[PDB]
Amino acid sequence: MSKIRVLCVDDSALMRQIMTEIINSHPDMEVVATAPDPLVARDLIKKFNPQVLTLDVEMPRMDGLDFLEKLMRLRPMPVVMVSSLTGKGSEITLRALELGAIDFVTKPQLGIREGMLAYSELIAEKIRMAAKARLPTKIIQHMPLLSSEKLIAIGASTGGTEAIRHVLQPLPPTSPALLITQHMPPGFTKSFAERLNKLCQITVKEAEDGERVLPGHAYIAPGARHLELARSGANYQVRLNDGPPVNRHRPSVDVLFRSVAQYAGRNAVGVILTGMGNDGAAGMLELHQAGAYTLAQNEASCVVFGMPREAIAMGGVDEVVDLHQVSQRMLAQISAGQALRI
Ligand code: NA
Ligand code: NA
Repeated sequence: MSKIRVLCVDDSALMRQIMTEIINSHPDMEVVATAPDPLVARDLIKKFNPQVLTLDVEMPRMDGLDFLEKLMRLRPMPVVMVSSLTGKGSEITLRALELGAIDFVTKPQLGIREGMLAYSELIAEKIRMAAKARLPTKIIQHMPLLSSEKLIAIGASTGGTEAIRHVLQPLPPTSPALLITQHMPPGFTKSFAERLNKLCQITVKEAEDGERVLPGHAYIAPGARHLELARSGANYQVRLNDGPPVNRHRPSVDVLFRSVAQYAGRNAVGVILTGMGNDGAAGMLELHQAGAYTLAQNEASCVVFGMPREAIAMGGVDEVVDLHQVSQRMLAQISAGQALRI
């Protein structure tokens, strides 16, 4: 088929040429135009009709988030953000994801050759995804507080920051603990957790090694460690694992799902959400085999139907569900395994 038409917006002249070199070197994509700011990009989008836009967050003289707001409103298209591994970049990137950008990449040190080739392969991966991606609050009432043995595990990748936000926002304070692994670099996961916390009735935080796993709390995996459930005596604990990535994933959804299958078993509900790849598929099968009920986000609501698809294909998914029914289905399911207290 034809090459993917990419438009790159970046304030740095060197980056605009770097992106040109990277993207054009791949045979299934090409840079049809570059632009240093949102104004020049506007007319180039109309002239060259790109399929994918890469957008650097830090543009000095203007405001790129309002460009992204207007773009997603009047001409929505796949947008991949390019961010710096900084706190200011993390806040702007998450806000970009709220406005409708589907994914983002962090710039490594491109002065080192291996950082340039890793960035190159990552940029090509996001562009191929973005060309096919689908582009995208009542509090649930009368939820009883269940046993602290009850737990929900959630995994996500591309589109997962918005999917997770839609699932957590209506959760009442009596919701069981949630362990959440979202593919994300270190640092970003802290700002991610902090923004979700301000939007949620439950407490959302980045998971800390050794802390007890409490009802009404969601624990976000840190960007540089595997998040696992562990059992310290009688009580659930967070365990952060600095072991190696598994198929280039740390935190890994598979690792989380397996640890939950092991230490929670039938007292858990597993949820696999939008994202590319197969992370979570094999762990969800262990969860299923341990007696946990498992849900997978359906294709019509996924930005990328990759991770739920692979989980389904592995045979460990009980139920496919639209994103906007996930909150109710997972609460109802985990509640059904809870005997009366009264
Ligand atoms: Na090319
Ligand atoms: Na909160």
